Amino acid sequence: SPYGPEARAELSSRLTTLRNTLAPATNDPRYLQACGGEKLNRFRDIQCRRQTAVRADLNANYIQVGNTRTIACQYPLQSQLESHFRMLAENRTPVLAVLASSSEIANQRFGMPDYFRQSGTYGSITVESKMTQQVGLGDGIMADMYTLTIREAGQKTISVPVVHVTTWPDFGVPESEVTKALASLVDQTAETKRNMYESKGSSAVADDSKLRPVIHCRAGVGRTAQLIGAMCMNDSRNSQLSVEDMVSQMRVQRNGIMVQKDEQLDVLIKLAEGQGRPLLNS
Repeated sequence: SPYGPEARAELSSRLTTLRNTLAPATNDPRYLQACGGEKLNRFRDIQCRRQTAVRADLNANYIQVGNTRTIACQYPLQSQLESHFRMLAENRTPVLAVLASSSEIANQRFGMPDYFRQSGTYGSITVESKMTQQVGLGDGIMADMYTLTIREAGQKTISVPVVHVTTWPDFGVPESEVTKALASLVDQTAETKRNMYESKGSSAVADDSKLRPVIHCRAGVGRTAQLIGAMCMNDSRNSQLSVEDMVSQMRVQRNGIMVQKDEQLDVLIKLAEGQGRPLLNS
């Protein structure tokens, strides 16, 4: 009953009503708008909340679900790489979680540049990528990890840990287990780099806008929201936080598309069932 079809139906009903309310109007004052015709959104109907946008250059949003603070964004366009790299550096990014598969990134048709697996120069910014470890997430799913070194003249050189899931598991208990393992890997990697900034007295630890893990799949609303929800349940502070809560917070702070597919909500429902966590608010 607490995780049966009736509870699922009421949860879906509330999340659907919220998506309709968050549906972007033409030149919606709630959502970021492109300038001069420059392509801001990788997808037309997947836009960026203006209250929580990290930069006017990017489709990226500050998101805090419960006590978990992250940044959810789309895979940066080619014209956004310099501003994207500037976001990661100014953020002191403790971990960059790339959820696009190696097969999708390599496909030129999708326009997802390979910006974290190779050296390059983008504007006045120079990037160097070095591959570190490989962490198995279970079910044959491997996570390639990289140390991303961002350099800009006059700017502090920033290293950003990267967790890249090369392939995605099939629906079911493989996906919820892999998502559970990925959330632990992203939390651990972030906690190590954040502690490093803390041992050096970095003022970024006192800024709520900085030191936030950055997560993106392709549009930043599917696997990204699935991972962000798995991470707030992994956080000990977020107890009794319902699935209605975290999906509502993810959608009010980015767009009503967060958790786009039933399969992705299904993963959250199953993880919450594993914790005895409520789905609905009383």
